[PDB]
Amino acid sequence: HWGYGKHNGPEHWHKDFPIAKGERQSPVDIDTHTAKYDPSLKPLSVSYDQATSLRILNNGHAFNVEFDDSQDKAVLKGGPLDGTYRLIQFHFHWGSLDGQGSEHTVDKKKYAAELHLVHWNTKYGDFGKAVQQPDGLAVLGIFLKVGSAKPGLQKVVDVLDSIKTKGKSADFTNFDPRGLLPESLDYWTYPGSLTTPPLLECVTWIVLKEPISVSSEQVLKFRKLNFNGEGEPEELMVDNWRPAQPLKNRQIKASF
Ligand SMILES: [Hg+2]
Ligand SMILES: [Hg+2]
Ligand SMILES: [Zn+2]
Repeated sequence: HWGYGKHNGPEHWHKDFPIAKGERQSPVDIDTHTAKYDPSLKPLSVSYDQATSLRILNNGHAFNVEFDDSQDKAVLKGGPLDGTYRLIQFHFHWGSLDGQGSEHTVDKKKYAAELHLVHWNTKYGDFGKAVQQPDGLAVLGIFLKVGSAKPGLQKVVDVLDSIKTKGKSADFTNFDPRGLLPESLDYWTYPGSLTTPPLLECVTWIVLKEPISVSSEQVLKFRKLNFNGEGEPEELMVDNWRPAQPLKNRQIKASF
């Protein structure tokens, strides 16, 4: 099935998911000189004090940290959004080398990794219903550069051993996502899509301007994961990123 190799890679996705060549595909290169300052855009409202993480699972293309979204416990509001979006899960995209790994680029610059905090619009009732709407999801994108260690990420780094291969999961309670936010909440926003099949065009992207730094050894542990299931030939989970797509008819707005 789809993956990130030379034979089932992003360049092949269109065959099984024609939307791959759609009008609002993600990710994109953020041209900073062309982005438009929009003064009508409100500050982002991140309310994660009551977040309930549940588990971590290796789904064969990334590792997701899943949260309880049966109530308005960890929500996103404000910015270019309308209403309340509940956090369902967070995951990352990383490279084989520190010079690549992010999906979005800034003036063509690529970061070592990119974090995506996935949220769904509560007037649609469930995640499944949300993906069929134009304003169904909100994804908060955070870049990672290699430098100093990020204290708040080590709990995630330490459990990776436990979910090495596809289909493994581990209890992952009391993880606070607040430890992954940069100091500033300045962002860029545009209408896009999921970056993995089914590539549904139901996402409002919010990409923070300020990256968080992680140590070389923290990113190293990400690179130890496997795309393959247990007892299969080992294939390192590396370069699970989709390259930039054409902006086409869209405008990228800046909150600053
Ligand atoms: Hg997958
Ligand atoms: Hg949609
Ligand atoms: Zn993602």
